[PDB]
Amino acid sequence: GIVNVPNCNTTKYQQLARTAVAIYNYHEQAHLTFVENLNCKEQLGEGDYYYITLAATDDAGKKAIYEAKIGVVESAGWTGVEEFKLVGSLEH
Repeated sequence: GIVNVPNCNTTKYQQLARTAVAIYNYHEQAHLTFVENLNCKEQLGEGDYYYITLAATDDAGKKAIYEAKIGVVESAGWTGVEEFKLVGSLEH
């Protein structure tokens, strides 16, 4: 459901762009100044997130707990892992 945003220089999308610029400026120690938006597309309400704690054994047979955060956008068939962390050992 990606749709073209017809007017992209309203306060809502200017705010989004300025927030993105601020985040980039913080990470990259840059000094960008937002000017204006050129095009904008939006896809609303289609992002699903799953937080799964699972057990898994490794090549040596040792078992452990993992936490995974998974994003799914069904319309695009997209499934992506955003986090996959080892949490704790399940061996006595």
